[PDB]
Amino acid sequence: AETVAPEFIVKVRKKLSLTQKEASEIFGGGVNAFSRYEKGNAQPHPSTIKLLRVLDKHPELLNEIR
Amino acid sequence: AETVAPEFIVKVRKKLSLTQKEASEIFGGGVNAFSRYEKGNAQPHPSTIKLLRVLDKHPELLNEIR
Repeated sequence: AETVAPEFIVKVRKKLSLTQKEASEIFGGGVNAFSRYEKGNAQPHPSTIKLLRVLDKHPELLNEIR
Repeated sequence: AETVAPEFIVKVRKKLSLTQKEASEIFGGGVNAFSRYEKGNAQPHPSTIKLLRVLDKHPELLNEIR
């Protein structure tokens, strides 16, 4: 499974001007998902990692998914 | 949770020239994930749905994630 640095998750979430709660709602994983991901205590779903990588490069795509 | 038609999943997977096995590896969900999704017998992760919607519009983004 592709892995991801917790710091990368924080970076992209903040670039998108999302709260942890909002990110968890949009990307899935349950209410406290991003809180755990950003502490390195859970692994996001592979699709969450890949979607975050896409959004890091093309943040305007948030308007297509939110 | 946003829902998705099984036919949409098939459409995007085939547009991307992926097998069910390849899609399951790239997007996650386990080996038989797409087999189940395309029969309507499991719900993809929210990030999988959103990433498929992005790829339907911008299929070239497969090169950023594969």
